[PDB]
Parts: sequence; C-alpha cells; structure tokens
Amino acid sequence: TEPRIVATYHIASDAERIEQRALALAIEQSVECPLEAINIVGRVEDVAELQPGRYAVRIGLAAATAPAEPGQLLNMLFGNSSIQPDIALADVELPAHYLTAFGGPRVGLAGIRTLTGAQSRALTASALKPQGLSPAALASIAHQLALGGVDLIKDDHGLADQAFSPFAERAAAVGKAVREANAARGGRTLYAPNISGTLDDMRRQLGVIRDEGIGAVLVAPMIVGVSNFHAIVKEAAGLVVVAHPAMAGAAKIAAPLLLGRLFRLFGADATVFPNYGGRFAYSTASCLALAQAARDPFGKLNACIPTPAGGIMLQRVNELLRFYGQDVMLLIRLTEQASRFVNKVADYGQRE
Amino acid sequence: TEPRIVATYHIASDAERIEQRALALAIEQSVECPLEAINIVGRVEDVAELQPGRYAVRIGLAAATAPAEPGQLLNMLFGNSSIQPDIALADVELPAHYLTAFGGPRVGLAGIRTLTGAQSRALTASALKPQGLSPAALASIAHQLALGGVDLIKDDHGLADQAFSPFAERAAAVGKAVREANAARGGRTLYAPNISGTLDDMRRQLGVIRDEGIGAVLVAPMIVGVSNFHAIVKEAAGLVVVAHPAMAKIAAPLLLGRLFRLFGADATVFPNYGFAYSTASCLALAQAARDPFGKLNACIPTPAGGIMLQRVNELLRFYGQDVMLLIRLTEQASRFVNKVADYGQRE
Repeated sequence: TEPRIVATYHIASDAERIEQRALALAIEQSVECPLEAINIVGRVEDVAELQPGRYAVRIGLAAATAPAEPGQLLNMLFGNSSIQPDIALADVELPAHYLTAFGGPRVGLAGIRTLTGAQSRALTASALKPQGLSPAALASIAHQLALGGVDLIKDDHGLADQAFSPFAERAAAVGKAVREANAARGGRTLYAPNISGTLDDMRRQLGVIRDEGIGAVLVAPMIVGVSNFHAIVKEAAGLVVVAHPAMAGAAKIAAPLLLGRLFRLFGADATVFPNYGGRFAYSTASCLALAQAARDPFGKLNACIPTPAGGIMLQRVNELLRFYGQDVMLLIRLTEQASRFVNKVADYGQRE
Repeated sequence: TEPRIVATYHIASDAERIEQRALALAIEQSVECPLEAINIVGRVEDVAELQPGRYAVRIGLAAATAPAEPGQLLNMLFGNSSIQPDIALADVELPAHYLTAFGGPRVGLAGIRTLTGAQSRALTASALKPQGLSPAALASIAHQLALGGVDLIKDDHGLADQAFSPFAERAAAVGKAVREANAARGGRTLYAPNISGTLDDMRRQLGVIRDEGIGAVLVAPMIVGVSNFHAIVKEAAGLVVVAHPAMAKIAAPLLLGRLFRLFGADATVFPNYGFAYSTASCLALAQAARDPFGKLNACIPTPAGGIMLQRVNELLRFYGQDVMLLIRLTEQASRFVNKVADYGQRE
C-alpha cells in the first residue's frame, strides 16, 4: 500500500452540498470520470467546518498519479479545480520520497548567510528600478546600493531581455558594478538578475550569469513553468536562487503553500512575497504562515529565506523584525539612505 | 511614437478610490516605482463604470517593456497584479507586429477540418479515461471510440508519464489502435497524447509522437509555461496542437481563446456552461478563438462538460458548427457522431 498525497482544499459551500462537493473534488483531481465509466480514485479523508459556509477538505490522492515532476504534481493537485470559483488549494502533505527527489534549496538560509556575511542579523535586499533604464544607469544604481551594504540586489521582476537593456549587457554592467562596490567597501553583496523565456532562453542567460561570476539569480516559477524552474535549480551550481511570485495569483493556491513550501521544495533559496500592509492584501496570518513554511523543518530540506516586499521604510524595520524574527531578508543620498537601512537592521536585537 | 499595448482590466472598487486604484494599476504593470524614484510608465487611457463597484480600466502599456515573448508578455500584462484580489485581466489589444511574430495556429480550424474529413459539420472529441489503465486498455478504448467516427481522441489531461502508463508506451499502443480503427472504417480520427514536464521532456515526447506517426498533441500551456508551449508549437510540424486549460484571474475568453490561439493552439478545450462559466463567457471564448484576428488562423473551440446525446442540438445552436464537442462504446459513440453530422441538414 503506497502512501497517498494528502491535499487540503478550502471550499465555499453549504452544509447540504459540501459532502457532495467534496466527493466531486476527489473525482476532479483523480480520474475525472463518472464511477460508471470505470487505488486511483481520490479519497475524501476528512471534511471540517472552518466557519459557516467554508470547509476544509482533506483528499488522499494516489501517489501513482503524480510522479516527482513539478508540473505534473501541480497538475494533479490543482489543474482542473483551479478553474472552479469555490475552491482554494491550502496545503499539501507529501510522502518523504517527494522531498528527497525534489531536494529543496541547494544553498538555503544558512548558505546565503555565509555568502553575504550576515551571521545572525536579518538580511537586506533592494530591486533595480525603473526598467526603462540603460544597463549603465542600472549599474550606477546597483553600485550605490551595494556601497550601502545591502546584502542582495535583484532585477525588477519586469526586467527580462528588452532592447532597453538586454540580459547579457545588463548582467555585465550590473555585476561589474556590484563587484567594484564589494572591493571598495569589503562587501559581499549579491546580484540576482532575472532569467526569462523558454528553458533555452533561461539556460543561455544562466550561462551569462556564470560567465560574469554573478552569485545569484531571480526566477518567477509561475511564469517559466515550475518544471523548468526546477531544471534551472539543478543547473544553478551554487548560485543563490531567488524566487519571485509573478503570476502566482492566477490560480487560487494559498501563498504560504505555494511561495513558501512548494517554491522551497522545488529549489528556491529565497522567496519574495508582498508583506502585509504593503500594496497587496496578504493578511498577517498568511505572511507568518508563509515565513514558517519557508523556514521550518521540512524533511531533511534546507530552509528558504522569506523575503517580504512592500512599503518597507526605515520606520517599519523594527516592526518587521519583531514580526518575522531575524531569519528574514527585508526587501526595500542613495548610498547614505541605504546604509541607514542596513545599519538599522544590523543593530536589531543587540546592545545599544 | 511606437503604439502601445492596451490592456483592459476589471476592478472591484468604489467611486472614491477607483481613479487612484487605476493609477496604481498603471504603475504596478509598469515601473513598479514611486514616481519620486524616477515613455515607460503605464498610461490610464480610460476608466468606465460597468456596474456599481465594478470598473473597466484601459491601460496603455509601452510595447518596449513587453517583447514578443509569451512569458514576458504575460509578465507585463498581469505578473504582479495577479497577486491582488480586486483585479482581473479582461482583454488585450496588441499591435499587429505581435500577431505576426507569434504566428497563431499553424493548422487551425480549416486545417483540422481537412485532416478530419469534416467539411462543414461540427466535429467530435473524446478523452481516454480513467488514468491508471495500462497502455493496452487505453488503446482498446481508443479503438472503440475511433470505430465510432469520433474526430479527435485526446489523453486525459491528467495522463503524463506515470509508471502505470508511460508516455512512450501509451502513445505507441493508442496510436496503433487509432490507425487500425481508421483503416477499418475508412476514418481519419486523430490522437492527441498529453505532453508535459520540462521543455526537454516535451521535445522528447514530441519526438515519440512524430516517430509513431500520430497527428496531434495535447498541451496545458499554463502548466508547462506559455513560452515553452509556444516553443513546442514551432516544433509541432503540422500536428494539430490542442490546448488544455489546466491551471488557467485572467478572463477565460482572453486566455483560452485569444492568447492560446495567438501562441499556436489549433483547438482549445474549455468547460461548457452546460463548471461555472457563464453562457456569455463561453460565447465570447468561442468568438475570440474563431473570429478575425490579424491574418491569424482560427482555433477551434472545444467545449467540454456533461455533453450528452440530448445536448448536441442545443450546443450546435449555441456555438454554430465551427466547434468540436468533447464527449457498446462504439454504438453509443457512433450515435453521437451521427447526431452531430445530421445537424442543420435535410432529414
């Protein structure tokens, strides 16, 4: 008897129709047949009331149907049900063999700490914006940020391979600028350029990263396909792999499960998400759960650093470090103001 | 002045906050900067009240930010905003150069008609289920379906490369069985096996399809990444490319109809109103798939649902005959196929 995947879904339904709805869900994410058309059919393990009108439903899905293949796993978890308006995928309990197969973060929270020199303090990141800029202007900005002691500099997630500032030219100009800053200040700032397109495009761009001696990379798994994201993770070669959540909301998969657990499972070393109280609508509950899914014990897998983003000002730093603890990377006269932020973070939870 | 992409979004907002929300939208899908941090910024071209609490917002996005690269285009259209709960992407008006570059369906509605032998009638499809059967048992089902004159046989979208029926073994067994059936009844039934995994996995599986002489392929673009779906379309070599909506808030007509078509889908599967799709949405999806769209071929809308013998005439009145309805197996199959063939002709 092979152990099942237990997926938890949240369903908007009545008490009258919830039992029926749950069975239909088991079918939809299994054989997708009437029973008359027929170990493989999904089992309704449990139905619980979260509150009136909203249920949690545990479904046992035959592992046979979903090999350790990211796309196919997602397919069996939520492929068809994603089209329904009354359902969200909330959590997934995978058999241990899935965790070993996928392998999780290759560098992880501990690895990034070592690379950046952040022993115990929280880390800092910034993005290169706006995307209209030439690689030189982007480079100049990166230089100022890195001069300020920021741990990780990432591309705007919108930056890809535009004539504006083609990937090759941008990675060179920026990576060069970050190195120079590191040398002058004795820094260990990382740069994560955004790789894009087909798997062919992504590997070519990874080629440039490696050739330029760049130490990190940014990828939006839900854009490029999780199966390809995972493939790149396996080719990353000690690079810090930073995941971005672009298009993660297109289907109703809960953020903590997706950006936290699944992204981590597939190989993300850091994972970007909109902080509560930022421009987006994540609850504090969700942000905390996301952080925990990224960090907490999960088989033998490395932790992934939660990387919150939003209106993160000098005034928010202590709040966020109280909220998240110090195992977090906060994403926010440039060099001066950057140093201000960096020093505020470093000073957290130590003697005045 | 290069023409902009004009994306239309639907927003849940009040009259007091809508103008502001619209501006923030324009920024979010553009520079994603405060203005203090800086023709790239998105332009709010128009704001209109659909119903109280619901606005349609037209945003002019600089084409330079979104090359003709499927993933990146989706990125700039809705990457970030897909995270927000108050917005949906409803339509997109692309500069003609986008249509030319992507190329649309290589076979199209006309081409599938020719391959299938369906001159003017609606077409028919069925899926191989349940998942978990051996390649031989799947093959046997395929044979019975094809014997009934069904135009296209697709893998269950859930079928991939599982141990119980590996892609190579399934494609061979099922492809053979469909050919047999064809030779026996003088048929032209197509088989579309589901390809998946990484782009490497997809090309290997595509290689098996071509080696087996199979005439179609099934792909879920939102699973495999639209950029890779489009890469496969360019390698499909005259195979009918059938899109499946697995993992598809982008409005269904825009995504399954227009965008899938744009990227190269020759047929597009979607849940019929008869899931939660409205009749309005199903009709619009059909139209997005079929109607004039630059010089691009039409993509055949392929509705799926509890489509029964008693539903055929309804659905053909609804969609017209440029449609492929998805749904003693041979006797009951033949009965569906003949019903479809008989629609809108003299008794």
